Amino acid sequence: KSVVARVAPAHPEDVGKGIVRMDKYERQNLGVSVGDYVEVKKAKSVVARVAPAHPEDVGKGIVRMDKYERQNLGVSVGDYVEVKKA
Repeated sequence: KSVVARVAPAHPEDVGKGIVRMDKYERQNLGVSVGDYVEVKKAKSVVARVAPAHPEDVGKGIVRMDKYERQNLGVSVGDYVEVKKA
């Protein structure tokens, strides 16, 4: 129902869009498709739209997150977050 993913920084092309990138292993465990929304949780929660993973990241258990969402949650690159379907 909820997975743990490692925070990685969004690529520059994704700036300001409010998306997170996760591969098919994490998406299947969550039961979400590309285009659906997830709640990303540390000590509080944010909502973000699911986009596909970069090929290089596949299998690494990463969620790519833009700085707006990272700063809101107070998470550093390399920290872990909980993800669940919204």
